[PDB]
Amino acid sequence: EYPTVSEIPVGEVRLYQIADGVWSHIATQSFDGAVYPSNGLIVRDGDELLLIDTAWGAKNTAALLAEIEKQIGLPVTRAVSTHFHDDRVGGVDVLRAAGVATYASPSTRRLAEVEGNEIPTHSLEGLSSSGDAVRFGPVELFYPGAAHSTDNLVVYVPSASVLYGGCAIYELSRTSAGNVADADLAEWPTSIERIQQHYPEAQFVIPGHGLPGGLDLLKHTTNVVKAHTNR
Ligand SMILES: O=C(O)c1nccn1C1CCC1
Ligand SMILES: [Zn+2]
Ligand SMILES: [Zn+2]
Ligand SMILES: [Zn+2]
Repeated sequence: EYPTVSEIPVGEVRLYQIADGVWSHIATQSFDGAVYPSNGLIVRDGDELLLIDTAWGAKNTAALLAEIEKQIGLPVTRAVSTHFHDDRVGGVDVLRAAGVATYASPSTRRLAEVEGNEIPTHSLEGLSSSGDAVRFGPVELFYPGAAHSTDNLVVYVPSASVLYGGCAIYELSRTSAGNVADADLAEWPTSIERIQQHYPEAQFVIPGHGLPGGLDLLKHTTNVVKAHTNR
């Protein structure tokens, strides 16, 4: 089964193989008095690995690299952070020191610098307008518009029909909004509609935090965001 928040100690990282050459990575972090799970993605790219998002902190991200070496044994050569918050760029310095080329959109890099978060080194061009898509090796990167943050990207793995929604997509067990301080609530449903229209074939949808599902996670997130909008 998919590992849940209460069975991962803070500091440990679990890997979940979704398909040949596609994994999620799952870590936990304590925030504001609670413990949260957090997901990212690993995609095999020939003899190398592409990493999507850190494991939420330098300590977790070091453990992430250790678990990848243990369970996969291929080198992580590039990493993409899907927005500027610490569950996505926290650990970029660890990755850079290990020889990983770290990437984010110019928007994410700008917002990380303002916030004082770690800044991925390389820039992802071609993603500044809502609906923009670019290929990045074995994945497609998609900017759906502002949602959880103004810079959030989603990631699609065509070989496996895996859609990583990042923090713009909520797991089912989350029925209230949570951290929307940086969100565009007015645009978030429209941005989710763009995801649906661009990846209607997705079979395996991974939220930023918690259990994967199908495309029903998009409807779920829209429902939850609209309820927050109305209260
Ligand atoms: O909503 C998120 O994407 C997130 N990431 C880290 C922490 N959070 C919030 C705060 C309650 C869940
Ligand atoms: Zn965030
Ligand atoms: Zn998050
Ligand atoms: Zn729901």
